[PDB]
Amino acid sequence: GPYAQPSINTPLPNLQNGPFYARVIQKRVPNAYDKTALALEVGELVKVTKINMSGQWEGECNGKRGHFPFTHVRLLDQ
Repeated sequence: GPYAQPSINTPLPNLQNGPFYARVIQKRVPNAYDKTALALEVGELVKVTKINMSGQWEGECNGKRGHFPFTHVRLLDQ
């Protein structure tokens, strides 16, 4: 199965390997009180604990949580 195998496409949270990473090539530096926004910047990496269909997931970055779309991230599919 897709376990660290054919990429996350339209899947329920934690499927294959479970998480992935996504290199944020453009983000804002927000706080988790802002919705829940991931505090990270360009060139950083996140581990999106929350996986979904449309690419609008929740990231978790070494203790920061939040939710940011696929619009400006590069996924390190697992």
